[PDB]
Amino acid sequence: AWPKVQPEVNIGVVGHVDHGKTTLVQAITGIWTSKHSEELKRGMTIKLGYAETNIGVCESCKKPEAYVTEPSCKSCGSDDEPKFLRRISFIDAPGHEVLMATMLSGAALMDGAILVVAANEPFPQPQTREHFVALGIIGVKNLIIVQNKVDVVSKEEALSQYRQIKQFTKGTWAENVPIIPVSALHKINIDSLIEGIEEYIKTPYRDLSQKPVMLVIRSFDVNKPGTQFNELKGGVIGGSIIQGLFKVDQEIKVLPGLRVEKQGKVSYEPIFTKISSIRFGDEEFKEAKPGGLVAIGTYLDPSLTKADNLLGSIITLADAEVPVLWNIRIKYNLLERVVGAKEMLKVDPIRAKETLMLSVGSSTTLGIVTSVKKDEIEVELRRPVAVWSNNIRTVISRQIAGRWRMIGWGLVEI
Ligand SMILES: Nc1nc2c(ncn2[C@@H]2O[C@H](COP(=O)(O)OP(=O)(O)CP(=O)(O)O)[C@@H](O)[C@H]2O)c(=O)[nH]1
Repeated sequence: AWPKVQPEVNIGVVGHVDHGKTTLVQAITGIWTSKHSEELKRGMTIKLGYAETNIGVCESCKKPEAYVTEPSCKSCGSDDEPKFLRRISFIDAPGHEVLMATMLSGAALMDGAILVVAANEPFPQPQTREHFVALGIIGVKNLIIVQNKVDVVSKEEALSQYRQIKQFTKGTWAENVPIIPVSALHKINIDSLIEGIEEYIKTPYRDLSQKPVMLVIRSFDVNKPGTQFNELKGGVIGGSIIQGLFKVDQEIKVLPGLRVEKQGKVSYEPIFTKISSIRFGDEEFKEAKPGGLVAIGTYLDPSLTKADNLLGSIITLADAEVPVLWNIRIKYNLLERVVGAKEMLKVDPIRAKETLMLSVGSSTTLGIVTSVKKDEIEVELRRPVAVWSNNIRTVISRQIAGRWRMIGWGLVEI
């Protein structure tokens, strides 16, 4: 007997156009976004790739083949049941991680990361090296480099890459980074991969009783044409619990909440409505919590949720220490080189009265720095961020040419 629990952790998977994308998660999980997702999504447009999978490790068997994903501990000559472990969730970027459409949404979700790089591809790959950059900028705790396409080339050439990876990871934040040989469209050493996922990207440490905070990443009016008024419920909220515990029947609010349309000015009056329900993937749960992705039932006017309206917001408890600021101050230390198309450019330090792009967890606001110092500056954002911890991390971007590109990171000071 294996218990049905909500995901408990969250791992993102990125890399160049190097294969397999969704295929690797699929090689670990099953059916999900973004073409179907059942029984979850009844249609959609673009967005990210989400899939959670059970993970159990079999005691009777031998490492690493002892690692399983379902209760069928067959391939070890024993009828014994595994020891139920974790409920890992996987999220990936179908083409929005970096360089295009920066939201940081899923980026704040990373309890770890998998940098996949095809072995048939010369390392380091252009786009992949900038992927490794964001992993240090957004500071994803615990990552692993998975050599894909290992089946394409000899182990010996599979080591010509190993060199280059170790060579690329000389004196960086990741020296003990794992490099896992794995196969794409085929299932080779995937279980060993699991092992590492169970060692390097370990089950996180959290505090059961802290400030419940969820981060709206999408919202939609679930009622489709033909739902009669007598029978319908307020649109749900996407997002993910980052701290604390949420329950049904529990009163919460979203910040900054609803914008105010009056006079010649504009503000934001936070929206107060309760949690109708919880539901992780297929099943409908009872007490939302960190790890994995969730969707919350509500009493809002669906007009408010429809079309990912609230996304980039933040769900917090009915009443709490929830500073919403039209001006922020962040310590920092930016980079010196910006990579991308063609070759890396020379990026100057933050300029005064300049408009930068600030991504705070689930949000991405453009603000103007109203005073610069060495380790710190103040930014006049156009949309009120909803700070909550002196430790929160913001990603700064500057529009060099057409759009914005990551240039540094810093903590919000309050
Ligand atoms: N977790 C959870 N999600 C719910 C619940 N009720 C409705 N939903 C959400 O409603 C969605 C149903 O999809 P759909 O009604 O077609 O809206 P949509 O995904 O925006 C599709 P379209 O873009 O065509 O309008 C699911 O993805 C699910 O997240 C619930 O009680 N719990």
